[PDB]
Amino acid sequence: IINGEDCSPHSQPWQAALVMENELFCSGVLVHPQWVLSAAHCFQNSYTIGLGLHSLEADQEPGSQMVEASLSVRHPEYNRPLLANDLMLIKLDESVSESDTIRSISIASQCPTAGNSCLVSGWGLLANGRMPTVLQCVNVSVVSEEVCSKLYDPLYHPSMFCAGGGQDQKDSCNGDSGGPLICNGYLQGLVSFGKAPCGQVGVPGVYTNLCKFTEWIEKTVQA
Repeated sequence: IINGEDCSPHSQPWQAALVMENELFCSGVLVHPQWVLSAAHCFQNSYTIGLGLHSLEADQEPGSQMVEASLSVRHPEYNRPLLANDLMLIKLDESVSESDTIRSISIASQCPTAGNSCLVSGWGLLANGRMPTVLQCVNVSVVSEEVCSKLYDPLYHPSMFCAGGGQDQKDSCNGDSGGPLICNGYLQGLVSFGKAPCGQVGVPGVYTNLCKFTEWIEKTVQA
């Protein structure tokens, strides 16, 4: 997260950490007591998932859980075309009992509105290139489809939308992939990709356009 701040602890109780070999490589979002939504490009054969975290040390985060998962359902058109449809569902090995620090979030049914202020959170790199010790939060504004489509031509696909890109250089960065973009209290997007370097004036980041996928998400969790 570029030019954000520490989240208030446990203010984003849907945030999931995806870790392997004791290192975070992606986030995800709890969307059901037994299901984490993440970017398909974060796919692994299995996952160690940290829920209820703030720092990444579960022993220092009372109420947190480290759980295992191995069933992934990538979207059936993930990466067709290149970078599109960047979402997958991870089935936890057991349901979590939700709490004030581990809680699912509802997915937006309405598509994003240009100009609206949203929140993105994650443990990815800071403006100084270092990794934060605790979950970071920053506000970014949704950008219009015409701006997104021209800036990311020819890879722009309706499975994508853009947010950020302001002179304030508030943006997502490496390591934030798969984490949430919250708009009006609903899960609107997942961090997907952006042009390098992070935090460029005039370059928004690309987010998975979850309003397009509610049927596939619901059918997958229900099946």
